[PDB]
Amino acid sequence: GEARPVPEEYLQTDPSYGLTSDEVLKRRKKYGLNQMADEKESLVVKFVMFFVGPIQFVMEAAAILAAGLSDWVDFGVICGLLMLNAGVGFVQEFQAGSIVDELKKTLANTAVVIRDGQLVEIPANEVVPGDILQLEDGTVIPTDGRIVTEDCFLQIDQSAITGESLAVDKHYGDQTFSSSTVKRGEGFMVVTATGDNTFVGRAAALVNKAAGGQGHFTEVLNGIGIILLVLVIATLLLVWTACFYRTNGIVRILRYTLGITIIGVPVGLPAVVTTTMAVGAAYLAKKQAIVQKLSAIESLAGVEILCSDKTGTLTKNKLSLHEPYTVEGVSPDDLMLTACLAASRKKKGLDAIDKAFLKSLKQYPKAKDALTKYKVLEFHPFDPVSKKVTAVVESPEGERIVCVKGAPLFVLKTVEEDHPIPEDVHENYENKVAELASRGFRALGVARKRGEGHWEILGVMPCMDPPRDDTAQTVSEARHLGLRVKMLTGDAVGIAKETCRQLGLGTNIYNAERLGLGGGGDMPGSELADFVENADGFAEVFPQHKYRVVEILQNRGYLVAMTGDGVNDAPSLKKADTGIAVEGATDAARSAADIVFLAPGLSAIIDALKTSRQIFHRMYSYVVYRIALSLHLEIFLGLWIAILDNSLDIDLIVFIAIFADVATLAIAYDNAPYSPKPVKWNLPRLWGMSIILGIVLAIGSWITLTTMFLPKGGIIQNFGAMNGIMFLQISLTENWLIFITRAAGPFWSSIPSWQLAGAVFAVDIIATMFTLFGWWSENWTDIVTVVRVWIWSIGIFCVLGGFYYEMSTSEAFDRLMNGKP
Amino acid sequence: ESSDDDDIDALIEELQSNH
Repeated sequence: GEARPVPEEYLQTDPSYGLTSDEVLKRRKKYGLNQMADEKESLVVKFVMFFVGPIQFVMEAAAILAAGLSDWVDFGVICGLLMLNAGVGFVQEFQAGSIVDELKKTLANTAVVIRDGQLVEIPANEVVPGDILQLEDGTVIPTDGRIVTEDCFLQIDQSAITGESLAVDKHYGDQTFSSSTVKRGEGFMVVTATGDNTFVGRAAALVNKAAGGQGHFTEVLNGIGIILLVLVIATLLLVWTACFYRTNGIVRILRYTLGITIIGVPVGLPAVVTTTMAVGAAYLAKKQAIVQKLSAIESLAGVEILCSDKTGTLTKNKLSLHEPYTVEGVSPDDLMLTACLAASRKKKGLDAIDKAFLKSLKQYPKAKDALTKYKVLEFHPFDPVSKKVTAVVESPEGERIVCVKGAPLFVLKTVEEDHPIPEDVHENYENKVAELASRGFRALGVARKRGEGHWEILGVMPCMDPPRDDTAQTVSEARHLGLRVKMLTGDAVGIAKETCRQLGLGTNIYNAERLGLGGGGDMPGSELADFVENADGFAEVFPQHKYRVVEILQNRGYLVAMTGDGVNDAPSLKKADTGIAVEGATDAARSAADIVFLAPGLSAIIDALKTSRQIFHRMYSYVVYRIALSLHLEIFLGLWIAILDNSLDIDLIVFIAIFADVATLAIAYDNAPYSPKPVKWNLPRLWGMSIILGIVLAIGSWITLTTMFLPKGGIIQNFGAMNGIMFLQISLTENWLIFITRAAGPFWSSIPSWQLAGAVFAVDIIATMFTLFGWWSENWTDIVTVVRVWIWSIGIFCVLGGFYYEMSTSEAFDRLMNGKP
Repeated sequence: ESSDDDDIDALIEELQSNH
């Protein structure tokens, strides 16, 4: 993070001669190339990484167990499931990264340097510290440096770094940054850093540092998987105690252990969750939002703070004019016209100010129509000393008119030096200039003169970063969704405050450096966290301060999304639970942002929020379903093995797992309603609901089983096989539990989608054929027995519906499970 | 000199096309 400072001994390069080729070679050897390390991981390593997870290790162990026990169907199914999961995830993330590699545009970099006393164009990678680089109009600065031309005035656009869409004026001795564009002026700069040492270089270093960090979704999933593994180990301990106490054979013990491990560990949990997230990602891409990391979709569901860059994300990147102040008797059309005649008329080489004036002319038809009729005679461009552009023009009536556009105070002084202004006009002028400066507007005073007449001052033209047309409707819609919008920016406190006031945001914008985000503030940690939490934004924010604010907000338990465009933001994009790169973001920021917007503006964050909440609803429904599944079958089979030393046939257990997984894969397309409030994993409530549902299912299955021990068959009528019947009843109730967990209230309230209903019905049909034809069962079963099983399963399903309704709507149950009273 | 480099009205229309 600390830039290795190039000693000043190496920077005293004579500008008239530059560096020598031998010196170039030495410095290249000592400091390497001017190219950041572009480490991007490997595809095979990533495909392998998909298998590296807590649940995936337990399934690898289970597959090894199946291979050892010669149950090749078990091993083959487990490996097929694992490869399907990894393939789905890898394919989705490859599709996502293809877009990132697609919108890449930055290339054709060539720096013009003084070497051996001659100007030579070299590739941007060959520049070395101490070099003398030529800065021209439009030159993209490749390396950080310090200007060395004494009588030099540069205007350099640093929006890519500090967010400022406004060309910073740079003089002799001022620092320049890589990737900044020289909007005006000519000069020479001595290089001071290269590669990773550059400001952009250090930003990319922080990006590649945070790129190895895990996401909140993954930690929640890992916790669920670890608790399920703990429950499985408890059930295996019970089973093994029971089996030992019967002097049971090792082979029988290992077969039961394989059966319990296959079911109690959620094989398809990562797969179905990733598939739901991938379908949601495709929906977003249709909504013009491209998700890089699927986990970010979950994070964007529970995100409660959206930290947005001011410039390029919340605002536009054009120095747009606002309502002009006019002196009495001066029409706004007249002031627009006069400001325009004091502008360059050449299509090439237009300044930002003149460009904004010309663009605002659309709203002033009289000025537009009058501009063409005036013939420009002489034009004196922006002189930094007098700080005013001047234009001597000839009117269609033959009158010569001098127009001036400069600083409000300089133009006021120019007018005063010719004739005295009324005091009232002077005070109103200065008061409005002060208001505009406080509001952060870059005011531009305007004046004219007709023939030999006196100077007429016309007024002031504000010039600020305009809010994007679709931002207020997207900063109010986000707030309607329980989301708190906080601005972060490098612009001055005043400019950020005015932009917030114009966006409707809060005005409590604090200078980030002064509040201590840099670590130098005496404020205690908890007080700093509270200030960060309640502050309405931060101004003069360096990349490290963005990272610090995001880190503090995350440490307070908030899921934080963040938006930005420059590499400077990228550390906060990757650090935030949901890094959002807006249109026009740099390749580094895009590679750091978890979601990349492909259309201009910040309008696609509300559809992203809704779709993320729908995805979370589907994922939560599936997770509750599967935890209930695991607890149900763990309890049932563990007690069955402990009590009667017998368990459901291993093939039927494998098929139960396959059926549950494949039926749930269709949850990804379910029409889950969106939550109105930001949604979090209420894990204690989730686990309580799943435990109760599992106990109810276990009781139902145990009643069904114990009906078959009677000498007449009980549930069996005429004839039937116990293993097949238990398989059928288990499959039916387990499948139908999904219709229960997916509903926000009574299970009939949300009509099931046709994809999920058809999948569940098909699995029920296939289980029914399995039982009827006795596949991997002792014997066929009578059809009336199957009908009885179906009726019993329907009853258990209604019981589960009552239980889930009561538990879900119960605040008291939630309090009880969460420890509260 | 770059003198015959004009017709800004075209530029006027071109610039605010984002409307």
